[PDB]
Order: sequence, then structure tokens, then C-alpha cells
Amino acid sequence: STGSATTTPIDSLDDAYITPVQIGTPAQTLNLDFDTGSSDLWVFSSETTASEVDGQTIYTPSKSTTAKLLSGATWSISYGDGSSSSGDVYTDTVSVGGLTVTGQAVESAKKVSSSFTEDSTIDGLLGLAFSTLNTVSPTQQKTFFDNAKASLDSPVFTADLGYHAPGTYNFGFIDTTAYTGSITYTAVSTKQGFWEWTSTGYAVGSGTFKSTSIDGIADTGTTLLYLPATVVSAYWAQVSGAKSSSSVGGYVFPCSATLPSFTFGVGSARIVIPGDYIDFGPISTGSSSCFGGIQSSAGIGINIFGDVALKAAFVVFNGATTPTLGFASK
Repeated sequence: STGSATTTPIDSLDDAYITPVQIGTPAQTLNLDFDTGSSDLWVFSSETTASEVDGQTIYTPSKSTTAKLLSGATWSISYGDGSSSSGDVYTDTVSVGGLTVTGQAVESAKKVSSSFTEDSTIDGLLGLAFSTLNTVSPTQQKTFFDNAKASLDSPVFTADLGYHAPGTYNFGFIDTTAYTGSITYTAVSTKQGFWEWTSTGYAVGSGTFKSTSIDGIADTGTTLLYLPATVVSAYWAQVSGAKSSSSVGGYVFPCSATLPSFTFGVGSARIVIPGDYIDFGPISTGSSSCFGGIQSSAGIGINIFGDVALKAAFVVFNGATTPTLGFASK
């Protein structure tokens, strides 16, 4: 079997992408943020404290004929931005674009941090990293992809994110019409539980390609591209007036500037991020300063190929026994 769902940017900046997911019987549709940087499927629910719910669609397991409390199990997660959520665990039928999984652990949020409360468009997260990162205790749970692998035609899922436009998450097949040329596959290290890989280098605009190993994670759940300070400083030195701001917390540039492209290597292939993708608009309404799409990973400890990088390519997450990441131009 296969699955295919449209993902849509939540705002005019592509801050996040939401995909409709059906949970329970009769189905309850929730718009979840597909995150390849985490492994928990958690949703806002009838158990979440009323003051922390601000317009999200909630999951109500008492109205689902297939819901079962996963007795004793609890979860607790914290993300890279400082946000967090916790609660109890239910099992239910979960379907993504026609692909159905029965007995999927759905983590019901009891408490959510203010960052999630203010994002009314996002009803929860659907983790797509390796199951070793799942926070359900004492019995660690499997992600939706891991549970679905048994039914899929091929143990792959693809991400085809759009620039200020809807995109597609496919499960179990590769759409040869979504990309140009061929797909370049690179090795994945599952050691930290992430889709970790090594980029063969970078170029700034029309400059020469610098062959250097950049280890990082393919993360659909992170908006920006976080790279080593040496790479970031070389990109932003090509934009007049660009500077790292402490009050903002990162590189900013004059909104009047034209940003160069950024190329990253995948084996012998090159993936070009156009300059426009690196522009995140004014820091505040009417501002003359614009927020940059490429930021330093120095304070994070890990390089993250987030949505800015992934949306420039058709990305294959091959979850076979030896996992690989495939990238193609689109």
C-alpha cells in the first residue's frame, strides 16, 4: 500500500507546514506538523488544560470506537527551541492520505508550552525520525512510519515541500514526475536517532565549490538552515549591511538587498537553494531589517538542513535495513 498527502505552509513565510491526519473512528482530522527531527506523534486533546488551548482542533478519544488507553505509559518531550509537551498515551487508528495504521500510539497532550498554544494552525506533531527517540516510558513506542513499513510497497517516504506553496508527503513510492535528473543517495547514520548525513560541501552564489564535510540532519520540523559559523559568516559577508544581531538572535540584512544562492553538495551532486528562499522577511512589520534563512548552528551543537534547504529539493527518506537519504533537484 501507499499514502499521499498534501502539506501546506501555515503562513506567508513558510514557518511550518501542516498535513491533515485522520485519527480514530469515526475519523477526527487534525493538522499535524510532520517532523523528521522527532519521533513522537502527539496531539492537542480533551485532556489538555483549557488555558493552554487557543483555537486548535482537539483529539477526543472518548468519541473514538478504536481508542484504547495505553495504561501506565506517559511521555515528555523538549525540542531544540526550548518548547515542550507531556501527557498520557492512547492507541488508535491513524491514516495519512489513505495509508492506514491500526494500533498507533497517539500521545495525548495534558500540558503544552506557550509556543504551541500560540500556533493555532498546528494541532500536533507527527515524528518521522528513528523510533529510538520516542519519549514514551516505560515502553518506547514506534513512529507511524515504522508501524507502516510492513504494509508499504517500498519502505520509503518522500518530502516535496513548496516555496510559498503546498507540497506533498508520499509514503511507499517514488514519484518520478516530481523531480528532474536523477536522485543522489547518501549514507545515513542512525546513531543519534536522526536522519544524519554528510554533505560534501558548499558554494556561495556563483563562487567556487568548497569541498568540506558538513555532517547534519535532514529535519522537516526546523524552519531554517543551521550551518557551522565559518560557512554562515562566508555566506553573509557577500551581502552588504548584513550582521549578526544579539537582540534579534541571528543574522539580519537590509530588506533592500538581493541575496545570493547557496549550494550544498550531496555526494557528487549539487543542490541549489535560490536567494529568495533565504529571505524570511522583516524582523517586525514595516522594518528595514530582514531575517536571514541561514543561521549559525554554533549554539545548537548540530547542523540542521531544515525546511530552507529541503524545500529546494525532492527528498527521499529510505527506511530500508541500511537507511539512506536521496536528493534530487526539482
